[PDB]
Amino acid sequence: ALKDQLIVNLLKEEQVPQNKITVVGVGAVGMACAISILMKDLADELALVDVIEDKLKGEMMDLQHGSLFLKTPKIVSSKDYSVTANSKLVIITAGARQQEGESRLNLVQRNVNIFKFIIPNVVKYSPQCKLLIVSNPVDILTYVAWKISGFPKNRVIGSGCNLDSARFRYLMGERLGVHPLSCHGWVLGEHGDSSVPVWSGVNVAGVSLKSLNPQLGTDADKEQWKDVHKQVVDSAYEVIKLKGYTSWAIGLSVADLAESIMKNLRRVHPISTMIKGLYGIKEDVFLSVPCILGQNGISDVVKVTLTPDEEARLKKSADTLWGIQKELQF
Amino acid sequence: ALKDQLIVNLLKEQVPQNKITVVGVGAVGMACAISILMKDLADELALVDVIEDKLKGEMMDLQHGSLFLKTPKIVSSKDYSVTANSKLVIITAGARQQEGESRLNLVQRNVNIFKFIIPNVVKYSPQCKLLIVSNPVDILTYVAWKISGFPKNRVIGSGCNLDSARFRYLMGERLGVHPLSCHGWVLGEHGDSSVPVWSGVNVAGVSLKSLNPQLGTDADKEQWKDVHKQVVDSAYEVIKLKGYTSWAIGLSVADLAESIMKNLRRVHPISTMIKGLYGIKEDVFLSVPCILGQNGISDVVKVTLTPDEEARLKKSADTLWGIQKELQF
Amino acid sequence: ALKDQLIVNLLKEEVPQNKITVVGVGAVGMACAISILMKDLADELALVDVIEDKLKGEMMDLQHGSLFLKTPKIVSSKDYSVTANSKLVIITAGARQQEGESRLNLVQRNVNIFKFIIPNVVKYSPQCKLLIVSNPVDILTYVAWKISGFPKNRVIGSGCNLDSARFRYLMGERLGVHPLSCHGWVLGEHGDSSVPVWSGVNVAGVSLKSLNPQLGTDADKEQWKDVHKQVVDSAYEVIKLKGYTSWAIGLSVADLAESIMKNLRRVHPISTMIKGLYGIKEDVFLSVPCILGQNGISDVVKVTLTPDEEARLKKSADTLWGIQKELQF
Amino acid sequence: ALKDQLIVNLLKEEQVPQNKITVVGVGAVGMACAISILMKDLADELALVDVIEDKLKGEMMDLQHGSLFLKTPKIVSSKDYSVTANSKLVIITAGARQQEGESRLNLVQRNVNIFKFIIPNVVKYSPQCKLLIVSNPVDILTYVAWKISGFPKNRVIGSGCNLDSARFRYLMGERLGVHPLSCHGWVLGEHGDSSVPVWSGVNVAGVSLKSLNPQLGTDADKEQWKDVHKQVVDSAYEVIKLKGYTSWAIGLSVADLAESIMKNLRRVHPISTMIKGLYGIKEDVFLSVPCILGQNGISDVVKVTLTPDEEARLKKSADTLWGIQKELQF
Ligand SMILES: Cc1nc2ccc(NC(=O)CCNC(=O)CCCc3ccc(CC(C(=O)O)C(=O)O)cc3)cc2s1
Ligand SMILES: Cc1nc2ccc(NC(=O)CCNC(=O)CCCc3ccc(CC(C(=O)O)C(=O)O)cc3)cc2s1
Ligand SMILES: Cc1nc2ccc(NC(=O)CCNC(=O)CCCc3ccc(CC(C(=O)O)C(=O)O)cc3)cc2s1
Ligand SMILES: Cc1nc2ccc(NC(=O)CCNC(=O)CCCc3ccc(CC(C(=O)O)C(=O)O)cc3)cc2s1
Repeated sequence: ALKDQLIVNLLKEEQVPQNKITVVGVGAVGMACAISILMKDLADELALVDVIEDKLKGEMMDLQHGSLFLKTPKIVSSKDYSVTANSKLVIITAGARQQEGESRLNLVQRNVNIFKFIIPNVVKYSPQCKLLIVSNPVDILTYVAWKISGFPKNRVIGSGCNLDSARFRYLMGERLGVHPLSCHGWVLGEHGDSSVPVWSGVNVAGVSLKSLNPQLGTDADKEQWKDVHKQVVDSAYEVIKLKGYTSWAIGLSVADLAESIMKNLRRVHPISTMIKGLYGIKEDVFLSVPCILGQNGISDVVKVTLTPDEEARLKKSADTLWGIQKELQF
Repeated sequence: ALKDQLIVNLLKEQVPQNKITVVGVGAVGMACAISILMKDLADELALVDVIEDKLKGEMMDLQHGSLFLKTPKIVSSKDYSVTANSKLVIITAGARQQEGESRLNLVQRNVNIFKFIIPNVVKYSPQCKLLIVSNPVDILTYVAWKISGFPKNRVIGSGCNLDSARFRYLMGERLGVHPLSCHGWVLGEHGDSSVPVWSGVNVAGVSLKSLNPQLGTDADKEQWKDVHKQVVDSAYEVIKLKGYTSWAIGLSVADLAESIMKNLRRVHPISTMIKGLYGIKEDVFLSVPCILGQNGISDVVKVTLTPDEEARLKKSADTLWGIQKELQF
Repeated sequence: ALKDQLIVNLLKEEVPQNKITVVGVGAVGMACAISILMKDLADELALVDVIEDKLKGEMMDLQHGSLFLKTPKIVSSKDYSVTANSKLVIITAGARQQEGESRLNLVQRNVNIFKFIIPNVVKYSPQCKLLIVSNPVDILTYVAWKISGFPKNRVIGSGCNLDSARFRYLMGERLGVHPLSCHGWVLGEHGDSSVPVWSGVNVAGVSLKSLNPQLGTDADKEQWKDVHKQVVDSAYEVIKLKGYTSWAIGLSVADLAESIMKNLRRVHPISTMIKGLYGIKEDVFLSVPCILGQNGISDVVKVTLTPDEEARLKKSADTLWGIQKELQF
Repeated sequence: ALKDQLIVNLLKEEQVPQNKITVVGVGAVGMACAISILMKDLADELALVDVIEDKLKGEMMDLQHGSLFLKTPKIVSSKDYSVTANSKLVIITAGARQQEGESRLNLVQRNVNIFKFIIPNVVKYSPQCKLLIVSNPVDILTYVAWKISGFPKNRVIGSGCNLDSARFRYLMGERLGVHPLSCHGWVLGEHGDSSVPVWSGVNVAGVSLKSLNPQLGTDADKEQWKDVHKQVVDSAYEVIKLKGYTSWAIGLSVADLAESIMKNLRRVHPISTMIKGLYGIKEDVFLSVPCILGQNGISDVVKVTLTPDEEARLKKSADTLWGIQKELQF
């Protein structure tokens, strides 16, 4: 055999991966997550799962052909969740997505039914993984993943407002002529229409914009900064309208969260977690607050001091989600 | 204004220094784009297409990921003025082959498109290299060269960089070695007439043909020729499963973009003019190993081919030359 | 020749596009060099020093790692012709402080050395950005500005970029949060008179001073003032233990190089002329938050300092102008 | 406390790192290894060990102060090996180094005695690690570390000729005007004076340079390519003469090996391993041959086809190392 003439084998060695990530769903979002994760060298094995077998195999092969240009030496796929065994991180991107001009909340029942199949299968093969929920409505679906999985809450994370905040900082940076990395500001609450821009924390170099413009973000704002948050809220709708769907920004947002988890960075991200206790919330509502994210998922939450107006808006985001969540059966 | 309360401007207009343009925002163009962005190759990225909503949507979606990137300006337009001062312009526009359709069947459609795109590209970017991805890529690199009037060093086809990456992937799987450490060259047409250079296939400098002189022949007990067949068939297998290909070509193009933008002078199997070599007397473009840097292809490696390998490469050349005789400018 | 048997040359090429020069191959210069190489910032790296053996050895040692890098030309000489066409020239030459010695004590030794260095740099790269790292950095940025004849945007001092990084590290350790998510600014002189801006210290936009009004004062139960004291004493503590500092300043300088080379327009606390701010009427350079990109410092952020914070800064200011006004060169 | 006003803890912090690397020795080589590893984002924790307390703490602090610019969230150090617990990779750079005009082989008794202390303490706290030997003479010290550790031979790796080959490829590329990445050539055998340039394997794009110039590497060679190997052999001595020591190139070479190990790449490197049973060698000689390197260390060896002269030179390298190795007591 040519291989045995060339190479003396010293070790048989089932190569059990140490930094494996699974992406469930090979729609545009799943594949954007996949490419971003591959190009950030976060995983030693990447597994893809879907129910459409030709599509799944083709995406896998397409990725495999780029292996020379990557540093992820095993890429695998199957409809069978055994392919997902030993994942540190499992990212769920499966489900229906909103039409142009349709709320994410309109997807809830269809994606809950899907999660009733997906989540136990994931947990069966990787009982100690962190789950990262991307599917919409992400705050509710993170609650549902949590209830279905039986995992402790630190290990069930929603991608939440990591992207809304990235969008906010992009638009802020465009207005100011400063890189988004140096423009700070937080969008919290629902990943959707009722998200809350925290005007009180918006700053560059520690200089609060609200101290320079007391009306910042209100109707009375002469520069109408509220329209920056409106743009954040409308972003998905606009991109859907233009291109049909969104993919690249969310892929990058998800890869950013995967990086904090896989590298134990303990950076702070606005992501969906259980907020029972804070700002007077008594039910098991999940929504985005700033969380410390690392190898054990969400270990700590930053307590933002919200103005009465910001707290009011966040109470209302919380109310909207509990309004849908409450009726659920699964 | 708030901006002026916060920031004192101290300085008056700069050219981007490391700009890349991608023409075409299909799956291939956008895969090139995301790969280039994630490799930090450019200080400005421009996208061009003819479908305006789709173009704006793609631009916006990349823009929204700016926090996670180091490319501070992403722009798009149907108008080529947006591409001004590019160092590299990557062309991914055109028709794509159906299942069972040869890339060579795309030539008249993509030539007509190139007659528009190429003069508009070169107009605004005096320092650019032209990297052609659209198919048939060897023929279209010749077409881009003829229309642009650029010198040959500046007009590069993505060629067999991807075919060779595929070959090395498949070889790696057979041998249990990373593709980076598995060496082997697929030359000629990026298509059905490509040529696997068995004489050069090696790990750690050890020629696999020296261990098995039957390597890659019908007598080969391990049928290594099927690795090359899988290379030839790979686009059509992926097309059949997924409907198109994107990720691997995107990564292959970003690999070439890296060598050009960083002046690396790595060797790649990419489409260039081969008149003068292997008894080829006409202006045929096809893949040979080329040294690629900031001025494009500055040098060509003269691969010593066996008589059979050389005849296969000349057959690829003849096929491509035949199609070139169909071209009308 | 073997080269010509293997390779056919297409053209005789021109000048690098992303060249960086490091002046000084002491521990700081080489830490800047390796960090720059590992961040893929330059297509050419040039080293200059006056100790020829040491210079050649450092260059060779870097060259020997080229396989693992993507910087295709690494060069060195005592002669500044080697620095031609640099985009960025980083000056790390000069005396460094012994244990217990003040940075201000270095001033006449390093001013003398800059009288030789700066005109030679400007002769070969008249369009470069100058990044001054030698100490006292605020005064030596002034000196390089005056000698070079460059506009102020192109003469930048590393300033408090490192001090702020140290602050964010110490803050991170106290809070159990990555420094990337812990925000706070140390401004003014890169030395004992630096100013911690307590009003701006925050995580996720939540002001630490709002939670603890006495933050940074003597009444502070947790003595956060000690964090700024540790920042001030950092270089001295490290010098006492190891004899010098290198890694952190090297990384800090590479971070600034990254913003400049990739035109990122991030905000950094670096030395620039602050005449017109905080009741400063003279040509003083010290650290404020600056937007840094391909033309150097284009913009300054106006930090709203408390009366005590501003007093501390106008004191940092006065300390530096005392010396600066009387320099002869 | 302020931390508790700011942050609500949700999870009891049982932190155990997943991708920890330890560097023993904070000399120039050790610290070059460290900064290179930090800048390649290979580890979630970096531990340093030495016996000089102040120098150790200074180096650790200096790295820590750059944390903002890195993605390695915990950097620690101690004279005590408890600090190294749970390492996946431990890199040994400790020991005497050669003076100008002294052979690496002359360091053997000093560094064997040091290894008798270091190696048992490393394996005490990191039972899962790969051991990467950098100290000299590296080939013999890999053998020694193997015998002392009780590890299987796949997990005890010498940095070997990974550097000599990188030097060879740099000089080659300089001559041809090609990036070293595309200039292929192998230097095998001792990391030292008896190393063997494999001229028969030297190629660009699969084109043998020896087929073009049959005299390649011999004295009759008009272009004197043998001088390239001579420069490889003399590299350390030349740089030591000029600069006092070497650091950057070995640091990058070690980080290259660490990347293949930590990311399970299965790339081929010329590194120190047992060669008993190849080329007629009958004793437990360790030297560099091309090896496949991954998460379990060296799993496979490539059998290079050498010319009779190349093979004789390799056999001679083995004989030289055995001549020193057979006298060792530990
Ligand atoms: C039993 C079963 N098992 C499986 C297994 C796999 C699959 N496979 C799929 O379902 C793949 C197709 N589905 C998608 O890709 C949905 C993507 C959702 C999405 C879209 C956009 C954004 C970001 C966006 C916004 O928030 O709207 C913004 O803000 O930009 C976030 C999330 C189906 C089943 S059924
Ligand atoms: C006047 C005008 N100006 C414009 C400007 C823009 C556009 N825009 C588009 O045309 C966008 C849509 N077109 C595509 O995306 C074509 C991609 C071609 C492709 C596909 C696959 C592979 C690799 C593959 C293989 O070789 O088959 C393998 O080997 O995997 C290579 C190349 C149209 C016009 S019209
Ligand atoms: C006519 C002539 N031309 C030349 C050309 C070259 C040279 N070459 C050298 O002088 C090389 C040796 N010199 C050094 O390396 C000086 C390092 C300065 C330093 C040290 C520490 C920190 C950071 C530190 C802090 O800021 O204090 C902290 O905060 O950690 C910053 C800066 C001499 C001459 S003479
Ligand atoms: C009981 C004890 N425990 C400890 C623990 C720590 C320490 N600490 C130190 O010993 C620190 C100082 N020692 C060094 O740093 C030695 C570096 C060796 C080196 C130098 C150069 C090259 C590459 C080079 C070439 O091969 O020569 C080329 O080819 O370029 C390779 C290897 C002492 C003790 S004692």
